[PDB]
Amino acid sequence: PKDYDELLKYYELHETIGTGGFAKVKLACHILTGEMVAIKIMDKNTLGSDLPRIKTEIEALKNLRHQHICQLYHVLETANKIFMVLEYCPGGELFDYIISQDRLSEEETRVVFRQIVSAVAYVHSQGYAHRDLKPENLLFDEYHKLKLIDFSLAYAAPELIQGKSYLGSEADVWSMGILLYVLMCGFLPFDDDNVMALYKKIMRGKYDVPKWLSPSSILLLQQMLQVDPKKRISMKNLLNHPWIMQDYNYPVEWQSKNPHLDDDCVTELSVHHRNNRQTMEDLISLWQYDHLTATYLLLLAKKARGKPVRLR
Ligand SMILES: CCNC(=O)C#Cc1ccc2c(c1)NC(=O)/C2=C(\Nc1ccc(CN(C)C)cc1)c1ccccc1
Repeated sequence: PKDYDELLKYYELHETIGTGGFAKVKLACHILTGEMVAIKIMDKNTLGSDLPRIKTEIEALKNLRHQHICQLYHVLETANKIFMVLEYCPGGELFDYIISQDRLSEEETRVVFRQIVSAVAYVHSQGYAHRDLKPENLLFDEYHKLKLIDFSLAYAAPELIQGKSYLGSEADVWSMGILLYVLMCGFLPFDDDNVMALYKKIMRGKYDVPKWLSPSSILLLQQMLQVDPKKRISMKNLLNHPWIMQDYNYPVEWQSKNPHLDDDCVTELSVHHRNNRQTMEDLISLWQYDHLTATYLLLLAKKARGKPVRLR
């Protein structure tokens, strides 16, 4: 209805995949590269008074450039809509994975968990928090690598639950502790059939420790699942934790391996736009999160996954 016209120059829309909170999520294809993307759609009239909060939050997400975070490619604002185009993760949720395998071994949990820690550390290093860590918000890519999305009650920290002020970073550590327990046990540490009983169990902080957990596992859970947020392990101490280090002998590399422009991607854009190299480089370097940014980031992802850097 005219809000979709600009978008439909660049993307072919596939199926809705998520009628989430404030935003519809559609699957789509970027025409020029033929790459699948996820498109978050919001209506500006129903955001109303929140429209500035969101526009500002969108600017924070532009800086989230990290191998274990789903990347933002394109922001398009029309008269009535905001469209956000995001990195597609075909592998589905970690939630699905844990159900299929029942529970992960300590060794496999460790591989999974270092990736989460990696991304969460990066987020906190930029002065942000995720605030909603759970297996539904962690996706696998085609190489079985984890990507964080969506910047529930079972994973929420005691202070958050009481409606007190809370530090995002501290709440993220509690939530990762619940994630850790779920990965290794195959079930929640705190569960109940009504909200009040659940809230109470979370506040009391007592949970069962299954007899298959290693002493090292038990200890790391005890450092993360501390009802008093002050008593919780710091990010610093988590990246170099003994359990984290087991079978690896180096700490979690959390800093972004993502950049300087990639010469193959620039070449292919210069060819397509019939430009000099230096002209394309200047234009890409504006980083407007327009169609050019989108195409560039999608070629950079074809490269990163070994594919050829080509436009149609
Ligand atoms: C900038 C920081 N990042 C963000 O804020 C973000 C994000 C975000 C959110 C969601 C997705 C994403 C990125 N990429 C994706 O591929 C997403 C979805 N993929 C997805 C859906 C269905 C199947 C199942 N198929 C078989 C239909 C697979 C895959 C997805 C959509 C809705 C719910 C769960 C996942």
